[PDB]
Amino acid sequence: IPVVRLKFGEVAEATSVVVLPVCKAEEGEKKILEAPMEIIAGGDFKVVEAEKGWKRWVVLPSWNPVAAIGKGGVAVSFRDRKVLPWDGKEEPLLVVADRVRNVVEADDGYYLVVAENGLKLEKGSDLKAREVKESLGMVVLVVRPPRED
Amino acid sequence: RIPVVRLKFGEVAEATSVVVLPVCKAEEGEKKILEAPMEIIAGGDFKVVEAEKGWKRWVVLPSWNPVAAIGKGGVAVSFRDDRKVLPWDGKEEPLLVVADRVRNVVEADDGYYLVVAENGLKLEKGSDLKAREVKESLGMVVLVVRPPRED
Repeated sequence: IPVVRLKFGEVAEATSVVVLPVCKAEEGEKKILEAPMEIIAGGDFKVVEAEKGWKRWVVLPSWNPVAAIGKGGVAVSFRDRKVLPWDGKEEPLLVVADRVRNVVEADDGYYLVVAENGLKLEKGSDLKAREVKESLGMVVLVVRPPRED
Repeated sequence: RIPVVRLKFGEVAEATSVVVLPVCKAEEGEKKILEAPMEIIAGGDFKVVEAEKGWKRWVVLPSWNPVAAIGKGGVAVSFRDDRKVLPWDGKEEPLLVVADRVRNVVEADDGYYLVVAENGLKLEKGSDLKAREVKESLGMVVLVVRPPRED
């Protein structure tokens, strides 16, 4: 379950890049259910065509787990909420999920579900004990902000 | 003056910086171009595009100088392949024209601009548009993208 840093052009096995619709985690499950499901690149310039309009979009490198999704991919934004105001703030995060694989099946796996306010990730095994069989989608990759020195 | 670039196969996957633009098919006329989102500047740590109205058709280009410079108002307009008179010479290439909708007011004499055509849309020269007293256009042409060929 890869936690990678945003850098472009260094997945030297990739011919393309990947375009995803984005949701705010704070905005809840409706938006995630509504984001376009099919994003189809075609033509000489790989013009991408969703089947439905959407306002938020993101480009990511064709990382192995990102490119495997195809149908149902979405990117979800998480922001931070520290007790001590002088503590180093935890980086914002971009969680890539697979809505087609919404079915809880891997005990190791991690799934996106509704939180008291917003969304949260939860381990497969924890969801089974909680009697949940349907999540909003399998977490396939996490993106941390670009970094250097 | 106007940069005309050929995209190489694999060039956007090899780029270290990238821009997303909303696409309009030229044949679909000006209603579509006016509808395209304007606020397409990529923000946050992840360069998430957060537009003002939803849009289904997008394209990723390497962040070339003139494309990055546009900011708000950028759009890429597809022109499909026209049939040549002699069919065995193949189709004439598809084309992406990248326009600056913020700079629609006709100002450059050697600049080029997107105006309404009978068949869809045309590029017209700034000097020419000034002579006909056309003050506004659909957008200043900033860049032309030729598709990747074999040879």
